[PDB]
Amino acid sequence: ISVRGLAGVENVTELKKNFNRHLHFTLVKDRNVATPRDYYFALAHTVRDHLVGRWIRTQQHYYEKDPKRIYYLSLEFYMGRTLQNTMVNLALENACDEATYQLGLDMEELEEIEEDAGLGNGGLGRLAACFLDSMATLGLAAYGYGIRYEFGIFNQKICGGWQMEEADDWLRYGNPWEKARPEFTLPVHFYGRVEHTSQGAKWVDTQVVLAMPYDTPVPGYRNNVVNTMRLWSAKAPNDFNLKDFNVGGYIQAVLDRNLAENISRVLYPNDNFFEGKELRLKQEYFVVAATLQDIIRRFKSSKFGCRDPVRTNFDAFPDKVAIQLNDTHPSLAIPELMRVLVDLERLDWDKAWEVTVKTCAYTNHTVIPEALERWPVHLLETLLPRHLQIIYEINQRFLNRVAAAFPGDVDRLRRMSLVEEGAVKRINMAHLCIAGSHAVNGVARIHSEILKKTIFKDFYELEPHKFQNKTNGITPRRWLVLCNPGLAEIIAERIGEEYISDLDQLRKLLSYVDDEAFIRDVAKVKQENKLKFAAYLEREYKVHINPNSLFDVQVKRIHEYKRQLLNCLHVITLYNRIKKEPNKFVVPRTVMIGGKAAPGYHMAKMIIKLITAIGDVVNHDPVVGDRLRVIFLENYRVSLAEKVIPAADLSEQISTAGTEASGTGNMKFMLNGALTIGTMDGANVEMAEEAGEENFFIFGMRVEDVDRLDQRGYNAQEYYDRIPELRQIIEQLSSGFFSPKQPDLFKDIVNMLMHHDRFKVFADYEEYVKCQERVSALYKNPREWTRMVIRNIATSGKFSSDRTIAQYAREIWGVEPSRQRLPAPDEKIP
Amino acid sequence: ISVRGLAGVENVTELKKNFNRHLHFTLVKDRNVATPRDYYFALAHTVRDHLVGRWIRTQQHYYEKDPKRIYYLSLEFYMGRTLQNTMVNLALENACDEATYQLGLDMEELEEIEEDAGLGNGGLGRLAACFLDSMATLGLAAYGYGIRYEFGIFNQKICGGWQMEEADDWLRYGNPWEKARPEFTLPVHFYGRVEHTSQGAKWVDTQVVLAMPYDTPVPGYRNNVVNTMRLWSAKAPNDFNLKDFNVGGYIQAVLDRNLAENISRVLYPNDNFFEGKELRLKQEYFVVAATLQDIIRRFKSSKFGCRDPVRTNFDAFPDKVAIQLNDTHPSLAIPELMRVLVDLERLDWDKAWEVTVKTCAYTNHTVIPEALERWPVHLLETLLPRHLQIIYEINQRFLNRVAAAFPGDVDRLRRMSLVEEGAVKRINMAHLCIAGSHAVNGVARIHSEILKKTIFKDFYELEPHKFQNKTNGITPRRWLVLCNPGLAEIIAERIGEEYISDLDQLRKLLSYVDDEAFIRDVAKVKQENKLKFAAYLEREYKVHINPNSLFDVQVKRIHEYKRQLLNCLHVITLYNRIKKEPNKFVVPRTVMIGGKAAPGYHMAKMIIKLITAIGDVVNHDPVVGDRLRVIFLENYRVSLAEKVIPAADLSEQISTAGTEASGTGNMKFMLNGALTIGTMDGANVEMAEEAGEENFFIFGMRVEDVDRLDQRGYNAQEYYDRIPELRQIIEQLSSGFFSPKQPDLFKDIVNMLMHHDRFKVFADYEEYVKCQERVSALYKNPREWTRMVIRNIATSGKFSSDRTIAQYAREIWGVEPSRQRLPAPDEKIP
Ligand SMILES: O=C1NC(=O)[C@@]2(N1)O[C@H](CO)[C@@H](O)[C@H](O)[C@H]2O
Ligand SMILES: O=C1NC(=O)[C@@]2(N1)O[C@H](CO)[C@@H](O)[C@H](O)[C@H]2O
Ligand SMILES: *Cc1c(COP(=O)(O)O)cnc(C)c1O
Ligand SMILES: *Cc1c(COP(=O)(O)O)cnc(C)c1O
Repeated sequence: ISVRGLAGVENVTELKKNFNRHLHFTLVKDRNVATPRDYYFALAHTVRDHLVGRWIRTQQHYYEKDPKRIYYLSLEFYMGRTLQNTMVNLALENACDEATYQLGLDMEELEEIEEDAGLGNGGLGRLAACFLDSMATLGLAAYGYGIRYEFGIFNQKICGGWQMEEADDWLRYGNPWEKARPEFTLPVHFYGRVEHTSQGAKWVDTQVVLAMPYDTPVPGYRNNVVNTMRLWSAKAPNDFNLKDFNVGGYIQAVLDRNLAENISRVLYPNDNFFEGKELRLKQEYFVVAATLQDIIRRFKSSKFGCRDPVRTNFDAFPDKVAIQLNDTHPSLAIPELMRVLVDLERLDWDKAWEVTVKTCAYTNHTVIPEALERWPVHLLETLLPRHLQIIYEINQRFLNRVAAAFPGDVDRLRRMSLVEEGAVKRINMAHLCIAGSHAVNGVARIHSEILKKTIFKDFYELEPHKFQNKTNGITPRRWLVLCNPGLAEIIAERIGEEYISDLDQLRKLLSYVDDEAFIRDVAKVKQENKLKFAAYLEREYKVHINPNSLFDVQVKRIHEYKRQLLNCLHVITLYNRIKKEPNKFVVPRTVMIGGKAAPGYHMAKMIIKLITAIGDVVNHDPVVGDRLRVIFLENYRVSLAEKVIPAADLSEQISTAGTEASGTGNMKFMLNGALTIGTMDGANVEMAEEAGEENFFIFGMRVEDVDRLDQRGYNAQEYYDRIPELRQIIEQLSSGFFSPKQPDLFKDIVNMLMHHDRFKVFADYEEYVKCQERVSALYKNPREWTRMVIRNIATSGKFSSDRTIAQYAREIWGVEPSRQRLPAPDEKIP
Repeated sequence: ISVRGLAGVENVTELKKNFNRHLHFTLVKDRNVATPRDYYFALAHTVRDHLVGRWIRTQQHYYEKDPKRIYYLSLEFYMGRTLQNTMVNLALENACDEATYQLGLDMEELEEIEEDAGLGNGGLGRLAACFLDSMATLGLAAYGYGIRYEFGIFNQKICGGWQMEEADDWLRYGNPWEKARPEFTLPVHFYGRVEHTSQGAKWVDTQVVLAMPYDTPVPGYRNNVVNTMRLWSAKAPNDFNLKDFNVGGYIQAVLDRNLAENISRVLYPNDNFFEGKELRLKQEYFVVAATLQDIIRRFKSSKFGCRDPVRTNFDAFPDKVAIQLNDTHPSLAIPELMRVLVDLERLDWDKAWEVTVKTCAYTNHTVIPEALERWPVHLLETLLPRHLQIIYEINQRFLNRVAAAFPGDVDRLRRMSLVEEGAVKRINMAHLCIAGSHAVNGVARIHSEILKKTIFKDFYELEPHKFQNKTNGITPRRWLVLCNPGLAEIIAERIGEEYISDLDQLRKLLSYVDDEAFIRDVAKVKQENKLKFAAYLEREYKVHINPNSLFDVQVKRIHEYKRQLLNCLHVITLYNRIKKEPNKFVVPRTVMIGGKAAPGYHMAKMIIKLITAIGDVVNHDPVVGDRLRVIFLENYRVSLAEKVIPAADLSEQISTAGTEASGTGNMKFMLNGALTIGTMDGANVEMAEEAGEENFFIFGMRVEDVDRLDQRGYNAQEYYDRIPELRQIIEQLSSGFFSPKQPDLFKDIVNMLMHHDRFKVFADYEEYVKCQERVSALYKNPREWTRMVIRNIATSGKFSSDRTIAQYAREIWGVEPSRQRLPAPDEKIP
C-alpha cells in the first residue's frame, strides 16, 4: 500500500476490537447510531492508547537518568490535526487503514473530521510545533510550555468578497489527545504592591489566578520517545473570588469568576504586529509564572532532592535547565527567574543574575518596528510592580557595563537602555532578552546578519559572543510523509526510508536526475496531487479549476510586506495581455492566493477584497476561457496547507528583501516538488544557495538595492511614469474597472501604492513579470521543469528541523541529540 | 461481609484488571505516582463500565417497544455522590470491596473522595433524585430533565461563628458519570419581537443561545434498567456572537460569549423563597425550550415517524407523552408547548390546548406567599414576548370559563386571574400551571387539603377533579442500604432482602418487637453508628463529643418556619436548669443543628450565629461537663446527611403547623432508628398515623389552633409575661449573656420574636420542653426506647418513593409500574 508500516495480522485484529471497545464503553454508542464523528473518536482513542505506555516510560526515564531539560516557552503552538501524525510516528498508518477498512470505514474520511489545534497565527507558531516533533525525534528531554486557549485563530469566512471572522471553538466536541492535570494546578499573582522589609522585598496584596495544566503527548519518529507539551488554563480561586466580603451579590461574585479565566480564553490574532493590551501582558506573565514554578519544582527533586552537595545550590541550575524564549513574548521569564531566586530563595543578586543569564536563550523572529514589544511602564507598574523594580535594576547594572566599555559614549547609553523615554516611557522587551540571555539568534543567515549590522548593532559590539544564527527548518514527517505519501514512496523505492530522520540523504536523488522512470514518477505524483486538490476544491468549496494549468500559489498571512499586492499586479497584467491579443497562446495558470488578515488590519482586509475582486472579473471573462483563474483559498490553516502545498507547481515567496526573517512555507514547497519564484530574502537565499541559482527563479532588489533606494528616496510616480502596463493597471483600479458598483472602493490601495508604499511594490514589478515569463517558458518543457524540480527536492535536506534542533542542542543548550530507540513500549506496571 | 452482593471469583479478578486498565490508559498514571484521588477515578471508571451495556439496551428497548414516556422537569436534582449507589443497584459492592482490598486499597477511603452533585437546595431537589431512582426501579420509561450548573449549592464555611459562602466547583476534577452529547445541541431563543403575518404570528429577531445536553445514567435497583438524566449546558453560537458586525472589538466579542453561557453557570441558592431576577427566568425558559424540542423529536419518530395514521396527528401526543412540572419553575412549558403546536405545527388553538392540558401535570411544594412565583409582566414582555401573548390568551379563555360557571361573581374573576394587577402587573405562575394541567397535587395529605381549602379554593370549586395528593417518600436504597448497611443486614437476617424494593414488608418486623436478640441488635447498630459519627467529627472537624449521650439532631435548611430558634430556646433552657441545680442528674445530650442559609437571608444567618454562640457558652462551662454539648454541623449536604441520620436518636421536625408541605428528612430519620419529636405538620401526621401516636412525640398547636390564634391575634408578650423560664432566656439574649463583646448582637432576633414572629415560636414553647422531658424519661429506659424505635422502623414502609411513584404512575401518568428484570446486560453489538 506504501511504507505506512506493516499491516500485521495480530495487530489489525487487536486494533479492531479496541476500536469497538471505545465505541461502546467510551463513546457509549452502538453501530446503529454511530456517525462518522463517533468513528473518528473511537479510532482517536484507540491510537492514543498506543502511546500512553511509551509516554509513561519516557517521563519515568528522564526521572531516573535525570538529563538536562529543555523548556521551549512560546505563546503559540500551531499543531494542526494529530491523528495521522501519531499513526505515522508510531508506524500505525497501514494497520489502522486495514482495520478500519475491515470495519467498513474509510480512514481518510474520518481524518477529515478532526479539528485543527489552531493555537498559533502562522510561522512562529508552526515553527514551535515542528521543533517539538524534532526534539522528540532527537531524543531530547524537552517540554513545550504554553497557553491552552479555548479559542484559537479565528476561522475565516469570505462574505461578498470580504473576510468575516468567527470564533474557533475547537474544543466543542472535546480533545482526545490532552490529559487535564488538575492536581498540578499552580497559583499566579497579579497587581498588589511591594513591601521592603528588613530582609528583602515582598510582593503583597496580590490577586490570585490559578493555572491548571493539560498535557499533550509529542511522539518522536519511530523511536518510542513521547515528550510532553504542557498547556496552562486559567481558573479562578473559589475563596477570594467569592470571599472578599461586604456586599456585591453572591450570584454576581460567581459570575465574575469569568474575569480571571478570560486570561486563557482567546489567542491574539496578530502576526508580526504588537498590540499593547493588558489582557496580552497578563497572558504573557501567566504562562511564564506558572511554567517557572514547574521548572524549579522539577529541579528541586532531580538528584539534589536526594543528596548531591546538599544545600539547595542553584549553581547547577544552568547545568540542568535550559529555557528557550520563542521571541520576546515569554520575556518576563528573565525578571521572574530573578524575583524567585532573589526574593524567595534569597540568593544574592549577582549569583542569581549569573544563573539566569546562563539558563536563558532568546530567538528573534522579525525586524519590522511595529512587531517589536515595547510595554508602557504604567502598565507594568500596576500589574507587576516588583518586576518593574527588577527590570530597572537590571537596566542600571547593564548600562554601567556599557559606560565602562564605551566611556563618554552618551548616545549609546540611551540607545541601549531597556527603558525608552518619550511620550510614555516603555520597556523594550527585546533589549531585556539580550541582556539576560547567553545566546541570541536569528532565524536565517541574512536575518541574523541584519540583527548584528542593524537592529542590535550596539549589543553585538558589547558582547559579540552572544549572537548566533539557526536557520529555520520544517519537519519532514508532517511536511512530506504525512501530506505527500506518494512522493515519499517513490523516493523510498530508490534510496530507502532512512531519509525521514536524515533528510540530507535526499542528495542521493541527484543521481536519478536523468533517470527516465524517476522523472516520469516525480511528474506523476504531482499530477495525482493536483487532481486530488482540484477535486477537494469542488467538493468542499465548489466552482471548477483546470488541473492541467500551472498551479501558481501564494499562501501565508496577509501582510503588506509579504506583497500579495505584487502578486495581484502580475495577475492583472496577465489578464490585460490576454485581452490585448486573445488568440495568442499563453501557458494556462490557476493562481491561488490564501491567507488570513488580522481583524484590525484594514489594509490587509482591503487586499483580500482586491483578490476576490480580480477573480470576479477574470473568472467570468469568456475571452480568457480556462487560461487564467484567480482563486482565493478560504481559511488557510495547517490542515489546508497539507493539501495545497503538495499540489503546487510555483511557490511565491516575494517579500521585500530584508523583511521576511526566514519563512518556512518556502521550505514546505521546495520539499514537495514546487519551483520557487522569489526574492533574495530570509531563507530563500540559503535555498537557492543549496539548489543552485540556476534552479531557482530569483528576481528583484537585494537588501543593498533597497537601502540605496532609501538613501535616494523612493518615489513610486517614477515607475508609474515609465511603465505603461503598470500605469494601465493603476488606472483600472482607480476607475472602478474592478469595482463597478463602488468605483472608489480601492482608493486606499492606490493612494498607498503611490504615496506611502513602505515595501516598494512598484520597484520590483518589472523584474517580477519578466521573471514570471521565464517560469512559463520552462513549464512548456515538462521534462526540464521536472528535472529542475528533482534538483530542488534532492537539495532541500538542509531545511529539516532536525538539523536546526541539532544545532540549538549543541551550540546553545549544551546537549547531544540521539537517535536511540527508547527500550520499547512494553507493558510494565511497577 | 453483608448482603452487598457476591464477591465472585471470576468477577473480582475481572474488576481488578479493569481497575488497572483505567489507571494506566485512562488516568495515564503508574502505581508509583497514583494518589487516592486517582484510585477513586480508576474505580469510578471501572464501575461506570458495568452500566453502559445496560444503558444502551434500556434506551434501545424503549425505542423498539415505544411505551409512554415520562418527563420529569425540574430546575433541581440533588444527586449527591454516585459511586456507591451504583455499586448497590448493580450488586457490585462486595466484589469491588474485595477487589480493591486485594489491590491494597480501602474502598471507603476512596468513596470519600467523590464530590457531591449539589445541583439542588434541599427537599425539592432531593425529591427529584429519589423519584428518578424509583422510576428506574419501577421500570418506567422516564427522563429527568434539568440544568447542568457548573456551580451547585455553595459550600458553607463557618468563620467566627458566621456562615461564609464559597463556590462549589464540583467539576474541577471532572465528572466520570456524565456523557457530553454535543451532537444533540439545540437552539433556544430570547428577546426579539412578534410579527403577525397572514397565516400566523412569528417570533422574530431573537438572540440565540445553544443548549448542549449531558446524559447521566440512572440505574434501577437490581433490574438492569438504566434510565437517563439529561442536563442542559448553555453555549454561545459562534456566528452572531461574533458576526453581528460594525466595530466593538474581535477580542471583546469572543470574551462576551460568557454572557449567554452564564445561563447555566450557577444554581440560585434560595429554598422556599422567590427572587424575580432575569437570570432565573432565563434559566427557566432555557431548560423548558430545550427539553420540549427533545420531547417532540422523540415523538415524531416513535411509530408515527414510520406510519400509524400518517399525518403528524398530535392527538396521540398525550398517549405517548407525560410531562411532570416539579413546582412552578418549569411552568413556561405550558405556553411553550402551545407556541410550538400553534405557531410552528399550525394546530388550531383548541386542539393544541386539549393536547397541552392532557400531557401536563403540576406538583405544588409550598403554601408560604414569599415562595410563590409571580413574574413582572415587563420582564416577560421583553424576554419572551410571544409567551406573554399566549398567557394572556390562556387567561382570557379561562376567565370566560369561570364567568360562565359563576355568573356575576366579579371578585372571583380577579382572584383567579393569571394576571395580578397592582404596583406592577405580575403573572401568577401557579395559576398558569393549574389551568394548563390535568392534575394538581400536594406532597402530603394535610398540605393537599390546605390547597383545596385555602390557597387554591376557587380552582378546586371550578374543577375538583384536578386536585389530588401524593405523599412524598424517600428511596430505601440510598437512605437505608447505602447509608446504614448494618441496620439493613440485621433486618435482612430476619425477613429477607425483598423489602429493599418492597418496603411495606418492614411490617413483618413488628413480630420481633419482643425478640430479645433483635432488640439487642437494633440497639447495637445504632451504637456502632453513633461511634463512627463521633469519630468522623473529630477526624474532619475536630473537638470531641460523647457517644453515650442522646443524639438530638435537627438538620435541614435554615428557615424561620423550620423554627431552629425554637430548638435554640430549649437548648438554653436545659443549660439554665443545669446551672440552677448542678448536682441533679439529667440525661446527657449532644444537640446537633446543621443547615445552610440562603446568602441574602439575614435572619437565617443571624440564627446560625446564635447557634454557634450558644455552643461557645455551653461547651465551655465546667459545671455542665459532658451532660450538654451544642454543635453546629458544617456544610450540611446529602453526603453529610448519609452520616448523621443513621447516628441520630432524636429527629427534630418542629415547623409551625401548616407551613412544612411534607418534609422528607423526617422520613429518613424514621427508617434509620431515630424517634421523632414534632408537630402535626406535613408528613408528620401520616407518620404518627402509621406508627401510632403512642410511638411518636407530638406536641404544639395543630393547624386549627394556629388559625384560632390568628383570628384572636398573636401577642408574644403574653407568653413572655406568664413564663419565667422564657423571660429569663430573652433577657439573657438581650443583655449579651451570649455575646459579651457585642451585647446588642441579637437585638434583631429578640425584636422579631417579640413583635413580628410569623411562626409563633413562643406559642409552642411550653408544650415543646414538656414534651422534651418525656423523651428524656424514655431514653433512660434503653429497652423501651429501642422497642418504640422498632415500631417506627417496622412501620415506615409507606414512605418509600416506590409507593409515591407507583401512585403518580397510575393516578396521573397512566402507566403501569413493573418490577421485571430487563433481559440481562449481556454484551451484544448489532
Ligand atoms: O512574528 C513572526 N511571525 C512569523 O511568522 C515570523 N516572525 O517567525 C517565523 C519563524 O521564525 C519566520 O519564518 C517568519 O519569517 C517571521 O515573519
Ligand atoms: O420549595 C420547597 N423546598 C422544599 O424543600 C419543599 N418545597 O419541597 C419538598 C418536597 O416536596 C417538601 O418536602 C418540603 O416540605 C417543602 O418545603
Ligand atoms: C508554514 C505555515 C506558515 C508560514 O508561512 P510563511 O510562508 O513562512 O509566512 C503560515 N501558516 C501556515 C498554516 C503554515 O503551515
Ligand atoms: C432530605 C434532605 C433535605 C430535606 O430535609 P427536610 O428536613 O425535609 O427540610 C434537605 N437537605 C438534604 C441534604 C437532604 O438530604
